[PDB]
Amino acid sequence: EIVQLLMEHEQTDITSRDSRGNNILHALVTVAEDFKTQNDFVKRMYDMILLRSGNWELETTRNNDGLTPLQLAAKMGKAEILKYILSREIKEKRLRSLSRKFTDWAYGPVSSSLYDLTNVDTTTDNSVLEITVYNTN
Amino acid sequence: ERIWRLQRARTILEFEKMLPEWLRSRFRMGELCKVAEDDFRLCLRINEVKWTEWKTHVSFLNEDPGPV
Amino acid sequence: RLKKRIFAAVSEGCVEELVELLVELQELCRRRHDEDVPDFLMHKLTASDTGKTCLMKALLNINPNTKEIVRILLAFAEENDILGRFINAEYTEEAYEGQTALNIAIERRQGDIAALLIAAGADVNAHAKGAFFNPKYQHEGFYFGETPLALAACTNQPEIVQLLMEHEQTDITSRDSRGNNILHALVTVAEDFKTQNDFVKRMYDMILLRSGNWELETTRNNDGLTPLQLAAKMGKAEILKYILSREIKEKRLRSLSRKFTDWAYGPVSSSLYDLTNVDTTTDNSVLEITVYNTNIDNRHEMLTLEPLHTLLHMKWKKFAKHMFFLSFCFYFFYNITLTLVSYYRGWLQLLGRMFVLIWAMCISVKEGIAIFLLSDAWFHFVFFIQAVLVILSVFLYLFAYKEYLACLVLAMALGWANMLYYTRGFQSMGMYSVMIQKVILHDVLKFLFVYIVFLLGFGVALASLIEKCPKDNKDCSSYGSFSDAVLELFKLTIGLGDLNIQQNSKYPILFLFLLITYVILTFVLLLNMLIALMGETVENVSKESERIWRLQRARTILEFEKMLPEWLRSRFRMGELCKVAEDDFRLCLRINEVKWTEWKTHVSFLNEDPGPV
Repeated sequence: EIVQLLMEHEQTDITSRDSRGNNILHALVTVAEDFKTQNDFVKRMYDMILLRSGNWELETTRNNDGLTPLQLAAKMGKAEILKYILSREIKEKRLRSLSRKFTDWAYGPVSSSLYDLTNVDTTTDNSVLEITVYNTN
Repeated sequence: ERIWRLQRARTILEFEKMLPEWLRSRFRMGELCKVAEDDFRLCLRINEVKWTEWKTHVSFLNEDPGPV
Repeated sequence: RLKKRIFAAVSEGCVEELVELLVELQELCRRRHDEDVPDFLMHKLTASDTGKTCLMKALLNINPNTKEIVRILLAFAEENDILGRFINAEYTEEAYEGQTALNIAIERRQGDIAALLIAAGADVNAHAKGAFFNPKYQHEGFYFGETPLALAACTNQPEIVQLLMEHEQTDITSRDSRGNNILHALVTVAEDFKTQNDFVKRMYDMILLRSGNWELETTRNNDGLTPLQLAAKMGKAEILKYILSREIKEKRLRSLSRKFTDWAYGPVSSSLYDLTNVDTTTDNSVLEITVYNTNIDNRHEMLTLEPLHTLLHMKWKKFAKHMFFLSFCFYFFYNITLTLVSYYRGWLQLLGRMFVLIWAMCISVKEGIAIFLLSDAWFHFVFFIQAVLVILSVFLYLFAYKEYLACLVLAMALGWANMLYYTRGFQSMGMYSVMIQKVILHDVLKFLFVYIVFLLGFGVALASLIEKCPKDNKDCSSYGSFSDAVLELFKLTIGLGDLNIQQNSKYPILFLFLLITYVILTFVLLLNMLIALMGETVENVSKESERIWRLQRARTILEFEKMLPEWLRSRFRMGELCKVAEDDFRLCLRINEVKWTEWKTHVSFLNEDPGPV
């Protein structure tokens, strides 16, 4: 409720980067320990905050470490939040762009889902897959 | 298995790092798709069969449901 | 211009008013034409590229106001007398051929629109015969028997199935391009319980009770199979359990049942299963189909069904036990005569050689027929190798060759190893032998490959250290030849060798170090094969052993039944003839059951007097 109130207020800046560089979504990624511990509220607030701002700005920002929240949820061992991010089927036709999982055709039980590979494939530097594989921490 | 598949991923990415740019561009996985009007992006196609949840498919890109 | 406007207004459906004005503009355009008005109106209202109509586009793209849009489209078509030619149109595309608006509305769970279209003169027998609907690969399409009815049945839409069945024009016996009727399609679409939640069984029951006839289960597809045989060839177990066990309560539809209770006095009840196309009397029966295919990997769930299981037990109790023991005795005497010959190598020898040459030809012919007809068949290959070696040895014995004896014992030593085959009879020994087979296939070869490469790696090393010559004494030169060194290492892993510091080498310390490392690596390798064995066997060799053993037993039982002649089959023909319903006499199988949990009044029963007679 307070998040709705803070977001509704005009003076609020959702893109506010703190001293560490982390915006709100980075912070939620740092605070996403597990399911058995938290009962999975961080995922819902990620969805809420990102749908209240229909833009790619927040997931596009890089912290002072040089990482998007997608890359941070991989460098840090946050799996539920990453499963949410990499698999998104948004129903609202207005906010269809923010999705990363798309169903280009389904005739019945069959459905061909269409995932996205912008910063996941190894084309870009320090992608998600390199981050997952090349760390033992 | 959890260590084996992980070593395999490491080796696969190592060999992909060994290659030159043009063979990467040849073996570049994924297909370019128009997800939404004015957006063209790389994507990966995965076919799924689900019997438990029935619904009307409102959200979909291609009107003609088939491979092309 | 106009056409794109119509299709876009139908897809988006922002308002039916801008559709009404647009259709009025199209009426104004059409009023100019005197004749050929329907054809032009369709061509302007239909996409000629794919054969897609505005009604189909409106249906594909669902929105809350679609019912109104559809009504508007239908009333317009009725006004200009194109309704029948308008609804029943279909794609000219190669992949989407036959797809109509009705299949689309059924694909998207629209019950009211389907009723409106059927009432408006829609073709309910529209066959969607295309590459998408009749694919080669499962990921590229969706097969549902190529009809609206079967589509509604497979997608769990029972109200529409009732509507399609109630309509007079509908043909339930409609065979598609593949030959499959609706029940065949339901059999192809019955993956499992955990995946589907068991709706296909209910729709099978519904559709077969709505048509009180044997027609549907009697039809054969172009592959030459009834749905009963197809649910067995394909690995569909829930649907088959339903079919083979049917207790219908309705006295009118009693004939369609296959499970009958001829008497029950209380918890006791003698159920009476049916054996028309299940027993091996008819060609390609259910039981042959279940047993003689490896493609399924579900055959344990298939054969634990009741009539098949009891048939196999009865066929064992009657004749297959005796034939198995008999073949065991023949092979026993055969290999014992072979051993007497090999140990004592004229009259008894000649007679034994004659009997061996006689029986080996029989085994060779059986193995050749079995291989031509074709890890379950390894035994046949090994028997064939044995018979080949034996006949070669008996051939070479007449001539003055020396290598006959090498051909002899290598069969004999193999022959006893084949007696493991006949350990399949005993349950304990059968599971034991199948465990030997699975272990020698899975785990031991891993150990042996690593051990062999370690032998061939350390042996050349230890031999190279002995590059110094024997210097007038071969006994000083141990590990000299590569073969001798490998042999000493094979001694050493067991405990037979003689570990010792070498005197003929230049670096005895390195020799000893390599040899100790060899021992330790062999030890840890043994330890790890033991680990992986213990890890994989739990819940595998306890279950999969029996699941393979009973399956081999079913295969052998049916093999021996195939060996017999017609008259002994007619003698041992299991089952008793019974009158299930007035004018029906059929083979059946009697199974007595005792059930205490469910109490009820036994209304449905054949014999009034509840007792054996």
